[PDB]
Amino acid sequence: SRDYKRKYEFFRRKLKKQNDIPNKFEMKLRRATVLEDSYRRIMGVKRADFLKARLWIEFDGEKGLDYGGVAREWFFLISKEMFNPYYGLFEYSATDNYTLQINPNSGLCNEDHLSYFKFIGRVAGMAVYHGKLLDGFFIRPFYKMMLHKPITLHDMESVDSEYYNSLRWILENDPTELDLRFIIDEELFGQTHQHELKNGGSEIVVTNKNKKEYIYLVIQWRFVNRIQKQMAAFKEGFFELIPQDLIKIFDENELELLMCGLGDVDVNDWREHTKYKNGYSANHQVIQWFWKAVLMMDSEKRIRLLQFVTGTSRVPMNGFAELYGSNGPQSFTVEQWGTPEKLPRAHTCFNRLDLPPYESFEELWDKLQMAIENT
Ligand SMILES: CNCCCN1c2ccccc2CCc2ccc(Cl)cc21
Repeated sequence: SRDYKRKYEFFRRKLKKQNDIPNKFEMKLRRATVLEDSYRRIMGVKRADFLKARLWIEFDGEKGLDYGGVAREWFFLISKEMFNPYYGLFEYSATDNYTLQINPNSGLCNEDHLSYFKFIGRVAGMAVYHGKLLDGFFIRPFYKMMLHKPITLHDMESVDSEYYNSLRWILENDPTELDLRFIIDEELFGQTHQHELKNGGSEIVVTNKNKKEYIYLVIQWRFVNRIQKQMAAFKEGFFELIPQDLIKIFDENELELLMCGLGDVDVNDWREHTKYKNGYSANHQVIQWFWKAVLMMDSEKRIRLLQFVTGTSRVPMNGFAELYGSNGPQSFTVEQWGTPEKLPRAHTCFNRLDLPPYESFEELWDKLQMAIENT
């Protein structure tokens, strides 16, 4: 079979170029109104295929800028807007998570929400098509729905561990005596909302004969049932740019990396293939604090730290042992530089972090985090 890199090459090979299209897609936008201007342009095109031409984007009448750079900025800005839970289309999957899911009540907020989701799908599609990234991390069932993969009990673990553990107990033990019914109780606005999982659900006892169905219905309720039209609209837009059959060569981890550049960073592998300069070593107090910091950063923050030091967010295949710098093989590097007063600096050409010898973990935490959020 093919690993991720070979799959991606294969994928691009099949993604043929449109010839029956204008040679560029022109889009003039104002920053104060990027979302509305982008929506009007991208949903107004005569043919979705027009969006496959070279992006020719202009902000606030600013002429004389590299159209390649402007596009990348646009994908960033439009992501921030589209995925902002304030608009009510997406929401965080849990109070303690940073991953996004489709808001079941998206329609209450926005009568025209299906066209907004189709638009979001078109833009996601445009990112994949033009080799750019969306800035946003979705829950794993989002990616699976895109790929028409079944949502499973396991998917519930990454999103809600308490719930996952309860359904798993149900799967492994006879639940009959608990006298559970085919209903779901959701806590909202200081009240309990009960929903029947099937007709007459309240009077149907969960047992070993029907618990596989119970679990299926609970999972569909949590991730699918209430957001079918929304996701259908997103997929419609997405598939106007990327043939659905082509996207199927990827699994859900590969797809997420493809679209959003996010994934789980093996800090162990990162750690073992780091080099040290000018006094630093694996056992050095400051270094011990560095790895302590990295270990307690979110996957998002780990990625962005990697981005800061290397210049890119991509984690090399076969791990950090094969990381490249600017002039050949160059391991991730931490060098002692500067006094504790200044922030850490990055030499991207050498994948090198210049790290002052801070005198406290919390100071290191503060200084390192400050440096990253500028990138
Ligand atoms: C009240 N409805 C809000 C609609 C959200 N929306 C916005 C946001 C700001 C300004 C205009 C609009 C309408 C167009 C639009 C288009 C796409 C998306 Cl994703 C959200 C929105």
